[PDB]
Amino acid sequence: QLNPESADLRALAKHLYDSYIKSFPLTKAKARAILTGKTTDKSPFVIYDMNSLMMGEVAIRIFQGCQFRSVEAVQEITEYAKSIPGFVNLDLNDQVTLLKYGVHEIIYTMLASLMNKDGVLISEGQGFMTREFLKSLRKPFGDFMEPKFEFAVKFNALELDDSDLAIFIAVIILSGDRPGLLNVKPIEDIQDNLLQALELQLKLNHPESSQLFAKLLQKMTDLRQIVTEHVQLLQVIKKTETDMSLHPLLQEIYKDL
Amino acid sequence: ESADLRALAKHLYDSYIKSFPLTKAKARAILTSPFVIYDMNSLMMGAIRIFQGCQFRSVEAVQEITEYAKSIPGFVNLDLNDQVTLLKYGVHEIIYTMLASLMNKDGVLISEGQGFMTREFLKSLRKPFGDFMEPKFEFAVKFNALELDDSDLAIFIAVIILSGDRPGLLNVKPIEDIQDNLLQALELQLKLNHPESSQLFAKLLQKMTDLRQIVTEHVQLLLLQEIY
Ligand SMILES: O=C1O[C@H](c2cccc(O)c2)C(c2ccc(Br)cc2)=C1O
Ligand SMILES: O=C1O[C@H](c2cccc(O)c2)C(c2ccc(Br)cc2)=C1O
Repeated sequence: QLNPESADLRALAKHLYDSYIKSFPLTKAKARAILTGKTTDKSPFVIYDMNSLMMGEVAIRIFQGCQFRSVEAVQEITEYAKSIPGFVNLDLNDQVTLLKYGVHEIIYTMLASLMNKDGVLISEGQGFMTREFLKSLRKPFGDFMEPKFEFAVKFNALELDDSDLAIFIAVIILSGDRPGLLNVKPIEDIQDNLLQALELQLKLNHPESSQLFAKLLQKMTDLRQIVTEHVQLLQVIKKTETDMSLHPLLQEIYKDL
Repeated sequence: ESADLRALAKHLYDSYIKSFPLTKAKARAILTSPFVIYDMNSLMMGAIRIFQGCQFRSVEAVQEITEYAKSIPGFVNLDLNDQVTLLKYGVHEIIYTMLASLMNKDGVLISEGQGFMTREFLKSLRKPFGDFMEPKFEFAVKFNALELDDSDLAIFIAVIILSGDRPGLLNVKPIEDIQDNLLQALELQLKLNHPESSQLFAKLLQKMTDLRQIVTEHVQLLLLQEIY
């Protein structure tokens, strides 16, 4: 049986899972059900070429649409972060820094829930845009999404569920090694609890899965490379597409990342 | 299983001690006596000439790490191409990991610890050289705060080598199988050696994220020429 210390972690796991469900309208559970045909009511329209894209309704237009759903996810992530115990008690400046650096890493984590090896759910699951079609977009927009797919397919082999992911994206937000943090110790103390709660969660939920905890934390290096690679591509786009406007919310996040 | 994990941890420590002349235990006592380089004048008595010497020492380290890799149980039984890929893509990560052992926030040991070059001097070198080592110092500061010792680093290092995500690997299965074993051994080791540092295993794994960022940044910024 468990002790009282484990007991507080289960309650923390429960609270975070609960807030996750309340902040993200499209869970992995819903996304996998749509992707695998648990559907007849949840079947998505598939976008795989020019006419199907138009029927669902070029490269810049898709990009602008990705950006603004991405801004929407910033709001959801920020809403979730407020529910992480201790986060809103932290110094305000550090709240911003943690969101600044953590938000994209979470966006790509959750994006993975929306993907299989052949495409990505869009518009809260009503559409599905193939990976082949995204890669066919004119340079360099065709290169935007492939590294997320390569990651998603490796990350999705961990077979995490929403109860696991809830704590994992909390651990991401609460990183003490973020640049420019005023007070690192309170951040680390919260992540230590989160790391304990994730570890027990993975042992109970995936008891046959050896060292899943460690393999999940190692995926954090993938996320950083995705973000670091996406920032580079964005810098190229701005220079060659001088007439393409980026969101100031995202502007402020990339600024000196 | 725990008996196995200790055997592996001891085996790796033994090998690490054999393979690496300047251990963390030694470097730290030295850092607390070496010839100090702080000045153009002081370097003389001790920018391109310094980068090349770092290149020399790194080639030296690549050989120590190679020898150490081959003591890792199962490593030599991997596909020969996979052994080459793992070392190729892993040595940069190991070198900066172990360079942290020779670093404090003020400088880095050099030449078996015979010398000490200061962070401030290295920062003063003309572009792009002055900005080569600053991100390694930032990294070593946060890494050394974990207070790992040589018995901890020997398993951590082996973990880095057995990374199943290096590009071009042919048989990823035994690599992840071995690393899984190493990860267990590291987790147990950090619990016994640091029973008071909560979640030190997790925090150490997270440091791989900074490590790889550092290596990529260093790559971008980057008969005699044949050797290097
Ligand atoms: O491949 C895509 O990446 C976009 C994306 C990236 C990151 C997060 C997200 O929610 C969507 C995205 C997307 C999502 C919705 C809309 Br409308 C347009 C593009 C893709 O099709
Ligand atoms: O033996 C070494 O040669 C390098 C070196 C140091 C000082 C002057 C020099 O010409 C070469 C050098 C070195 C240079 C940069 C960094 Br950083 C770490 C070591 C050694 O350890």
